[PDB]
Amino acid sequence: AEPVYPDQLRLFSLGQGVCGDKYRPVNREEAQSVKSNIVGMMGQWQISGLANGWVIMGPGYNGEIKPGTASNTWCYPTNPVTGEIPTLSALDIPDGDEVDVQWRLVHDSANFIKPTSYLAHYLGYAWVGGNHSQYVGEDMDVTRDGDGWVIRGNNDGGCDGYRCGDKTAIKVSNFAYNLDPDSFKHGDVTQSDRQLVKTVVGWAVNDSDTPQSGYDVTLRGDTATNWSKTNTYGLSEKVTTKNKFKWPLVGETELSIEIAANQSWASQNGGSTTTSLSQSVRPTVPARSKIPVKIELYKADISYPYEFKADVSYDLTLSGFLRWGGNAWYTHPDNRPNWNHTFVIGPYKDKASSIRYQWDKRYIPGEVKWWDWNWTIQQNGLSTMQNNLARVLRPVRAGITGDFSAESQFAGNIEIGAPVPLAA
Amino acid sequence: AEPVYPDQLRLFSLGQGVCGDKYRPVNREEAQSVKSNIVGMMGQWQISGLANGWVIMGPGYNGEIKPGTASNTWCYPTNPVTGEIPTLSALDIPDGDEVDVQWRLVHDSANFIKPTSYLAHYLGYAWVGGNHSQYVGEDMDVTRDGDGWVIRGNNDGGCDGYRCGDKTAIKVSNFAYNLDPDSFKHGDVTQSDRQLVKTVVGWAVNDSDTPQSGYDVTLRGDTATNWSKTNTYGLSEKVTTKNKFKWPLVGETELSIEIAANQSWASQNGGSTTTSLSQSVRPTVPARSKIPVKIELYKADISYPYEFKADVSYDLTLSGFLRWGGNAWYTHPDNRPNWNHTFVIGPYKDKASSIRYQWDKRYIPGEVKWWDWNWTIQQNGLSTMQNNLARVLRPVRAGITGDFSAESQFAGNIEIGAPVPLAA
Repeated sequence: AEPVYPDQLRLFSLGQGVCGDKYRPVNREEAQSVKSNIVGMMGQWQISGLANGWVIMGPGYNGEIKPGTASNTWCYPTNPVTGEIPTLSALDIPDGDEVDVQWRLVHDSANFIKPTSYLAHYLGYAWVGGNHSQYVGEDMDVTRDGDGWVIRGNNDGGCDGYRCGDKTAIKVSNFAYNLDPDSFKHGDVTQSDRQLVKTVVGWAVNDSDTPQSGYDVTLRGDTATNWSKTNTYGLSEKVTTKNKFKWPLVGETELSIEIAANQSWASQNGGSTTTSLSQSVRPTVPARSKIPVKIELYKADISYPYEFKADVSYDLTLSGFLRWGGNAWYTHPDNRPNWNHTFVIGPYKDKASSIRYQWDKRYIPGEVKWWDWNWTIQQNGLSTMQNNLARVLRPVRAGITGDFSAESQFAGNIEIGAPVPLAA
Repeated sequence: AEPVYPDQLRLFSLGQGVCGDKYRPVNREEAQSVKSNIVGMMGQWQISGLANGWVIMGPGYNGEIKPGTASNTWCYPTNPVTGEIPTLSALDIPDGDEVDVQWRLVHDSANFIKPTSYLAHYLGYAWVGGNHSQYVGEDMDVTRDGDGWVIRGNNDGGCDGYRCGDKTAIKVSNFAYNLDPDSFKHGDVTQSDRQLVKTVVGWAVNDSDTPQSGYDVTLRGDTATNWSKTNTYGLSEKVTTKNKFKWPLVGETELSIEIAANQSWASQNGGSTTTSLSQSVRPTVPARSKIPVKIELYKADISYPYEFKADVSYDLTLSGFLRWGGNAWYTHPDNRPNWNHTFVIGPYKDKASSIRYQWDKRYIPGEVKWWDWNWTIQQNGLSTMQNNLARVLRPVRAGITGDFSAESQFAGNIEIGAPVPLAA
């Protein structure tokens, strides 16, 4: 009923359905689901015990599952562990030009070069390392090629081994920069002093013999409030947001500012919104007198530095010849073929370029069309591959900074002046 | 980890990783990043010491970096200095016709001719100077050619040297004029006297036996306020602003005036906006009497001279033959080829025509596709090139003046007249 991950299966040679601690016999359906793996994990004429009086036979028997019994039995953890790839803390790159950010990314040995090199090594790529070292991911030269980057083992000096000198190459390209609204941060908030926006004056004249309250001067209508933004390092020209979001509330003044999706961050450097504030003055004027009235509207400015984080995605191409001894390609070629494969480090786009999709669906033999990650787990272990892929898929975020300003706080002043006799 | 600028590296011949004051040994990764420069800065079979027990070998060894040790060692400042091109104070040209502004720009020897001449000289152009002087950028003739300008060393009289008479030419063209809203300035502000815009009168008649307050006369609706602008010298026909901006607040009266981007400044010489002011009169009329009521609306005019600054950008083409001894083109040709290259003095447009981009990315050998600025630094020094490029890239701003007027201040008057008996 539940999915079965082949890496957790193990054969106990103890007797009829014995298994070990926290290990239970495997049933017929789970067997059939992972028959390819299980039969590849046993001898040609070997016969092993399943649950419910069933047995699975070796490749010589064509992997038949038949009712029977045997002295050994395949077993599965009663408390299986999830093999999901851990998500690590994001790697933060300081804001800068696009090329500078890429340069800082690809020259980080611990976080980029070594993880990708070890991934290529695990997948079966040959000569992932330079001649001046015997360890994977060492003595690697980084070069700028076109709009992308190439990391390749140094080939200077001599080398020993078959086709040594055909070093594996790791190519980075197709950089894209999203934007995370939730990553917003701001510096010191500066609020300017009240500034007089406009003023309207008037006179209320009463030449009658009784006081009059029948006056009304009203100032209303939409008042446009403008907001402005600046960009610092020029990477913003490539930054986009997949979903429209509102500018975050800073202080206690909400600005109805919308950032459009699928548009350059550097193109949206200003705008205006509407606020409706109305004021009115209705004086009571004594007989034979005039009263002056005034309505004033003031604005104020709020400004602060801003910093967002742009998620960085790219395309990682591994190019080189797969090792004869063992590689992770599902056909397991043994002719040392030249091979190129592109992964998309970032959001899912397709199954072939998605490490996470292939890793998660490794319990479905029919979905294994590119890489056999179960083979990698068997060769190197579950934890090792988990950590390596977590480092490879570690989120990378580039700073996006600037300055922001907006006319937000609005104030009013309504004045009824002293009466003046009409004799004037 | 951090970028390494080759101009700051220096070889100490002292012993095993000695270096000098505030100078540390260079590691393997930084070496590999700037290997081309470092290996070009050493002898064919020379061997120099890196950090962590590594050594870098000369061109004869093909620039190999291998674990080892040597009696000398490359070293890098522990407190590196930024080689960024300084930004100087803007050069202000008085407002005038386009041709006059260009004429004043290109005839400024100290600010335009000599800097560009020295830039061409540093890049390796030959004969940047006239025959009547032995110094660069002297005895240079300026001529109007089509819609652009040409500065070339005077070729009158005799000359000594190979291909003397093939003087280098500096061509200016492609002038563009932006506009900086923040550069706004205004002269003396003139406010006119209140002028009666409109008047509505009425009668409130009460033929009953009790006082009546049930009257209301209301004057409201949008009131169009017009603004006008004049242009003085005719350069405004070419002036445009990349971003829409609001007319600055002058005095304490905000005018909702928007200047459209990508449109001629001289085409936007007026407009109108809407302000909503409403007045009402609700008299209390005594029995058997009539009262006259009046509502008046007045406007006023605010006018002042205005001055903005238009940032001037242009295309600077250097044409001439590169010196055999040494030039800054990345291929370092030695056949004295005729060569033409255009820089864009102003906003970035492309890598090839951007001095700032090439200068900043000089630590990436793969981005060095046009000019080798590290070669210029080695030949002439960092400070010299910094100052020369700052003068070349010095911002230039042309005046844009005129007169501005707008109907801004609005006033009202509400009058309730004296009662008149109905016997009349």
